[PDB]
Amino acid sequence: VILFIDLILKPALARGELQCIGATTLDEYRKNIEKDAALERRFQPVQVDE
Amino acid sequence: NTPTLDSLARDLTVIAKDGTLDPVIGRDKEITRVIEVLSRRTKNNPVLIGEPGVGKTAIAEGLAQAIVNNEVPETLKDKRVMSLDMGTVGEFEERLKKVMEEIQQAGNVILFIDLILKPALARGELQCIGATTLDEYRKNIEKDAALERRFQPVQVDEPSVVDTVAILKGLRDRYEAHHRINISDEAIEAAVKLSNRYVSDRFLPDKAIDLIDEASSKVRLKSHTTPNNLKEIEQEIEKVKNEKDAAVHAQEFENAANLRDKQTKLEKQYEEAKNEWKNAQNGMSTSLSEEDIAEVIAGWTGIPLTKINETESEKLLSLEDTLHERVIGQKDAVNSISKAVRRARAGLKDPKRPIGSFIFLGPTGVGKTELARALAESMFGDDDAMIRVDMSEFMEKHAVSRLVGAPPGYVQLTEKVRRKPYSVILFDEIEKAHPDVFNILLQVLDDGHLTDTKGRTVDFRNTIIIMTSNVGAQELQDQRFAGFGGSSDGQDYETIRKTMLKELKNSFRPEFLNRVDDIIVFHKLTKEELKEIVTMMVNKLTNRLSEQNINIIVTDKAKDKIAEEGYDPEYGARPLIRAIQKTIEDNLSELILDGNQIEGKKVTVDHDGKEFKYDIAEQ
Amino acid sequence: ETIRKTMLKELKNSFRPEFLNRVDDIIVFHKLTKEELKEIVTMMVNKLTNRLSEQNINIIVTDKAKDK
Repeated sequence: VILFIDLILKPALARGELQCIGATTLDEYRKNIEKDAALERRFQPVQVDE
Repeated sequence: NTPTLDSLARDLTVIAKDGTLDPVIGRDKEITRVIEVLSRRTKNNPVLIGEPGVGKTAIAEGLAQAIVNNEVPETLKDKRVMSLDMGTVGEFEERLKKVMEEIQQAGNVILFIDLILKPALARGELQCIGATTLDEYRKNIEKDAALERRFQPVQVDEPSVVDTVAILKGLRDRYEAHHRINISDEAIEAAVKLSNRYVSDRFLPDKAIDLIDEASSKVRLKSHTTPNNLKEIEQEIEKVKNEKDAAVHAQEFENAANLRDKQTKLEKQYEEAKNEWKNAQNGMSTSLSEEDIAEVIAGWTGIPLTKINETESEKLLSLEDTLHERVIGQKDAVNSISKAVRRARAGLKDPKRPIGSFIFLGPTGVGKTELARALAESMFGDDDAMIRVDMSEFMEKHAVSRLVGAPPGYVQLTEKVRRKPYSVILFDEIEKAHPDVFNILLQVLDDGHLTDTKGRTVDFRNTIIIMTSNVGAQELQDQRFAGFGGSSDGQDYETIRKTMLKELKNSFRPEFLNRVDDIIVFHKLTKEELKEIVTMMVNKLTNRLSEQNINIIVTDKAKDKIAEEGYDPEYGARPLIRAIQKTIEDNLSELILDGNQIEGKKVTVDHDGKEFKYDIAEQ
Repeated sequence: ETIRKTMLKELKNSFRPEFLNRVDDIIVFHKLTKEELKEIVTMMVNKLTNRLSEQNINIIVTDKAKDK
């Protein structure tokens, strides 16, 4: 099952067990994800444009 | 087992023991530094000082690794490194009250923060490792006497490029076994060189591990596709299955036997083709060459793949030929700088001193600006990678804190140069700048680096420093009109250099000019020199009109006619630019605007003496 | 072009000369004369007639009044 979310669940990705495909905006990705070292090496940003 | 601290922080020894993360490679020179400070009686709280991105997080990870590997000394033996997370956080101080009590009672937990607790440091019962930046270290930590005598500053700088090579070799096994790509040894040193050459906003080594991941996957995904052998038969399997469904529900079992036999037969051939295809793929090795490394970085900055693939071997040898493409005339200035620059790049002089250090003297608008732009394109391949700072706005003393950095407490050149280390710095009207500015400029020529108010040290070893001074142009233009029927262009370049050198030091400091390798003086533009400039503009339009496929040819008679109209030695090539636009571009635009009258043809412009005649003919 | 060069150096005297290099062309406005204002008055008369499209009122002003 491929997890899909649109940013508790921080340990779910620390162990590399779940495969979540986020859909959060760039503003939120730099708000509570980039500042956290735990979530920095877990989410790979994908640049999608028009 | 400090239950309170286990719920408000993250343990490092748990991750190190499990081994689920990549161990730190190359930071062996910093693990001993941390334990050395911790063994001190006083000031045993080292602080990781550096810009965020150099890899200060890996310092704590490596320290916990020594416990598992039995490398820590007896004093630090059987200890767990704990890092407090600031994302989880009066009521705020309630949680940390019990956390700090357990640290002292246990005696084996090493605190690690990223900055109530100041009195705790004075007791010396807690061994905390701060991670504040350099800018905040001299603002909030230095101002406090208690914290100054309890925290030991430790500098964490960017590792060398050669050191990064060993870092990538450590992770070779994890990459080859994952992408199934045989990584070549030569690609390790080439990838790190290219990553540092172009990208400078992330430092090392974070830009060396992710660069190979995409390059190796580029050839892995390419080699994992069907080579027009299995897709054709794969569709045949699906279509036959659709026929069978019509042989049952339509009560027509006569064709059911034929479809059943054909479907099974196609399965055998499809499986055989798939099996034999992967056997050859396993035998061959899809190695990752250095070519794929440059492809990934090509799209990040927009630099063409051809420029990146250059080995920088014969570019310096033919530098004079390259610079003459965009600069016409004054060949002496081209050869003077070509021989000077090749000495610094090889390593014949001090590497810290700037590669380029020259002074430009001559009339304005004669082509000095054009020559400066040639250095950026010929060396770095980017025309806009040239930071030009003018001294027109730096005449007053209040502008000294502008090009070096705003003082702390408020809201230029030092910041821009960091993002583009490989850029040409050009100065305009250096003779009309405040004297205090020259103090900072001299430090670049001798030391080679500058530090802003935040403490960050930028590098100027990859910059070319050229100061174009308009002084002494009056003497240069007087020699041209000194003799009737001739000029000073026939005079040797050394004679002009010595005569203008005295005037250069008349208004400038004597010792300042000693650091300049060669003095470059421009010449004047004659009749024949301006004629070739007109040819450059015409060919520029033809190349720019490659999409419209227009062949533009101008007769030599028209070139002379337009050259004399805009002939003005006082300015130079500036008047010629206006003349070309109001003569060639005015009529060229009308033809295109008239439903593309000229397209895939040849257009010739000839001057008959009074006007310009336009001829339309096929190509 | 003759007046352009005299004022071009003045423009870069206070601003950065490099800033004017990026600019393609420089436009300098002239000063209105006596007869140039007369045609401007004719322009405004047609504007009033266009305003009264529903009323369809035709507005005609002699050049004697325009110059006066």
